[PDB]
Amino acid sequence: IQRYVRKDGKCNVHHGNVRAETLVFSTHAVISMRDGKLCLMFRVGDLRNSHIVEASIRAKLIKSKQTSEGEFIPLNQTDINVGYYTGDDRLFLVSPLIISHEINQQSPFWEISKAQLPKEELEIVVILEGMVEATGMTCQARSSYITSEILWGYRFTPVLTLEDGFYEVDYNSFHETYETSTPSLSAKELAELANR
Amino acid sequence: IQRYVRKDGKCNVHHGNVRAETLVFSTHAVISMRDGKLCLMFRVGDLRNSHIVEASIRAKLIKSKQTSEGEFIPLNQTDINVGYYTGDDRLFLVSPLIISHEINQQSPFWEISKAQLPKEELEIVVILEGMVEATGMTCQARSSYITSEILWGYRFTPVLTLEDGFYEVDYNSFHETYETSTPSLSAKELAELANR
Amino acid sequence: IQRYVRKDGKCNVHHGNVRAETLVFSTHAVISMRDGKLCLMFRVGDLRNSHIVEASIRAKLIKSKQTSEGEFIPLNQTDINVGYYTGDDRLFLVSPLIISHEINQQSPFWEISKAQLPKEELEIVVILEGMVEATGMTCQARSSYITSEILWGYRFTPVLTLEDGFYEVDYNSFHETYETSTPSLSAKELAELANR
Amino acid sequence: IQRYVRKDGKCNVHHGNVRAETLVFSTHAVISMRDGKLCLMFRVGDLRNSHIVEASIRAKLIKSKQTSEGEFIPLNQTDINVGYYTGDDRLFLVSPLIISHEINQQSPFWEISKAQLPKEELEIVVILEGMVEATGMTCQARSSYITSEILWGYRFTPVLTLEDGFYEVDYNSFHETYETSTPSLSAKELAELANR
Ligand SMILES: [Ba+2]
Repeated sequence: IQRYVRKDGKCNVHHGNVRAETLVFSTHAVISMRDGKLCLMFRVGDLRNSHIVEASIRAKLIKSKQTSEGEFIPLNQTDINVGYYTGDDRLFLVSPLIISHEINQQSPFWEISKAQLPKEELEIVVILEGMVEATGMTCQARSSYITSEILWGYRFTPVLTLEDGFYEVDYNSFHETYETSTPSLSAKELAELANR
Repeated sequence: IQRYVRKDGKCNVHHGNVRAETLVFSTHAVISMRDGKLCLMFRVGDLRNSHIVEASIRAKLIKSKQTSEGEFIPLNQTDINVGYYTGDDRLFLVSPLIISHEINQQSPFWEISKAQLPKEELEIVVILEGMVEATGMTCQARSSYITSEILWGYRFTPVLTLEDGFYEVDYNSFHETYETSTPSLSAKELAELANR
Repeated sequence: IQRYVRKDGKCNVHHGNVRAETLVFSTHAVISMRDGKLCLMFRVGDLRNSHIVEASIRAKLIKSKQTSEGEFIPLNQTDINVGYYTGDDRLFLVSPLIISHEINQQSPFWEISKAQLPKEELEIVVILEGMVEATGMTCQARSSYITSEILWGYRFTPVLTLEDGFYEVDYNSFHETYETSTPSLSAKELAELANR
Repeated sequence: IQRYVRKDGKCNVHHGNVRAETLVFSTHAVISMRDGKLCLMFRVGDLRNSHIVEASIRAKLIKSKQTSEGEFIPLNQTDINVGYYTGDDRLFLVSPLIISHEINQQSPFWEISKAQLPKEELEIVVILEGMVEATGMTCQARSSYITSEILWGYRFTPVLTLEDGFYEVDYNSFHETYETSTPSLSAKELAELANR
């Protein structure tokens, strides 16, 4: 077994790195099953020449809404769960990671099917926050996924390969995704159906 | 659909901004229903020429009290829930936001009606904390709402409009509020009544 | 009603302050009832000439212990709950505050009576952490309470008084405490007794 | 009773310290019972000549996996619970500490027995994060434990001794461990067995 991180803390990625260049999120996001739960996932990249300490990820849902009392909220924000409750939003970014938001009863996508999706008017803001080790300072990097940019029933291509006691990232594959069998029911719908 | 945040992370607000000037909270706060829950809301502004990273909001209730054992606490503090449990207190401040505190059993306003309000001796301290991107440093901004400054049964006027592929903020409307039909019972009272 | 914090964020404490000097905890800590719950409380002071942003408080229990399997832990640490779950450990330090730890089933003092106390071999480490506004940097301040320094059945004297539209702190009273009727049973004991 | 931390905040460790040198984790990690729960523990050292403020610890499990739907995740990460929920991951590092992760239903080691262990292909990444008081800046220190480096049924040797009103650390013992009677069943197995 070849290690990912060595005893002294130095990682075994990007052979001959030196741990501005900017961080990248995948251009699209995907939705598909993982151990029987429907998930939304987007890929967040790393920085080729330094770690990001106290790194964390969050997401906001931007969607205008009307409260049952007629109050209309343009571009309302609501937090999307991507690990906050278990500290899985506290990232160890040393290679591109697939962030996953399980679509459960408390997710805003709970009632959105595949057909329902391209009709909805919404945007997901993805915000990475950490301290650039080398730089000393607090960075923030943002990106955005609009409806048309969320691909139902796809999955992210892997980019990680072990080569000669070092792990290397084929950054070409970063944004690439492939298709997989995926039900077109809504999370909610899937849940009711399984519940009988 | 015109985006709020572009793929590269640059927002589409305040056409031709350059992302000291000071942040502003609304002068008053309002109380009114949102999807059948009574809420207290105050508006928190943004900074016209920079983001605030790791931005977060909290509120303290200042009200002198007497413990059942006679211990009198002058200006006692207790935390007001404004998203802490779900990370909705972690703000993405790129335009004035309405912060909302749902008045539930664990809120201090649970037993305060409309008539009861102007009688109570209390103050809400609102504290924004984040890192000014441009400046590098940790800022804090504070404000305060006393009883007379909490308007029962009102709502905040919207200030957000889409113009020419950019969203613009009519800062005149920032502090302005309007009236809406709102029961004058206390949260607690409303709850009991609905519970039968 | 005279405000504690003004609309522009400036507080109304310490008339003519300018918002190194060091922060002070009370020399002793006290234990006594608050709304029918037994509490341990110590007082944490403020800094006369600046705020402390992102201020937070925590406490550690240092007590050597033996695991049921004979493993002996010298000076074992375990966290004492002082608001962590509700964000009441996130302080708004603009005048000396009484920090309170409710002694419940999950507290380490759950089974410690008044008589039992002076026999136990333990220490409470109190750690304040925040960013000194003026200084720019992250401070930490520590103190410690050993058994003999925890006064059962006392309460903290108030130090806060309103004078001429400003609130002033009689720093003489800071460490002073007085006595109050307080049962000498353990929290656990009190609980069982009330439970019948 | 000789104190660990003095009233003024100065600790009573490392007689004549001055509160780069690098922090050290133990070379191995151990698994063994503590009050009837099976735990995984590794030791994290302190820094001989300065405190680490806002110090915190986290751990990641790196293990490649296949989702029930065939999606294969190379070097998947998942957070290991080491105090996050109760703030026991917020460390008071003034002498080497044994960090403990209780192996419960939500731990990834729930179904891993002693025999099962050396077969599994996994790695634990341990990440300390804090602010070096003297330095002003945010540090991160990392280490790693692979299967062969996790010793089933051992415990950490104590290194802490009281000498002349000061506590001293025999840094020789730091990495040393000894054996203890320890069941070779999996946590899960132990649980089922006790549940009847
Ligand atoms: Ba920080």
